[PDB]
Amino acid sequence: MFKGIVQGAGIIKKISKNDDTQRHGITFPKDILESVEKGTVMLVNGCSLTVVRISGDVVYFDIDQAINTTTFRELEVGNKVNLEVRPEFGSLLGKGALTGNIKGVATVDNITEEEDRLKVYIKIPKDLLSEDHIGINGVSHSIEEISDDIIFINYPKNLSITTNLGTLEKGSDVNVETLN
Ligand SMILES: Cc1nc2c(=O)[nH]c(=O)nc-2n(C[C@H](O)[C@H](O)[C@H](O)CO)c1C
Repeated sequence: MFKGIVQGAGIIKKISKNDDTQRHGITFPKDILESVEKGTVMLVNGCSLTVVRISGDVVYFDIDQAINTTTFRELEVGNKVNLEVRPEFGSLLGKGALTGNIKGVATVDNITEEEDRLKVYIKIPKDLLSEDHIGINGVSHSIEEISDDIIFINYPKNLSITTNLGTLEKGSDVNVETLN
């Protein structure tokens, strides 16, 4: 179990397209890089993945099992991914605890920045509640409202800074974890 609190951003450095599989090499920030090793299972954009290789600051993952239910297949070199390593000495399982099991891909309907808030409206596709949390790209937060097929999450603006939520646009695909 993870908290859905993103600890840093990685930047995709390389992608190997073999694609019912892809290998992503992601540049990690020093503090995260030094806590991981081959075999580390951690969350990348909310998705549980295993470190295959580390060379200097580039941490590699093979996306295979996850390839059909996540955004990785369509990511590009330079893109920013959310990173979270499991709690070191345990945690109290809330609430919005994440498993890293991504239920599927959804799409940003609308984004508005106003009043110290990042308001994010996500359209949930047919084949994929409002008192629950939801994980989006590994960010766990309470749902604000649901209207039709669209879920409204009202994030504090600081999450714009510390996660890739602040790069999202109308039409951006995201990894959704429902809980549960
Ligand atoms: C531990 C783990 N490692 C990987 C991995 O290295 N590569 C991969 O593609 N999938 C892994 N998985 C499974 C994914 O977390 C799971 O397939 C997705 O969350 C489903 O959307 C898991 C659970």
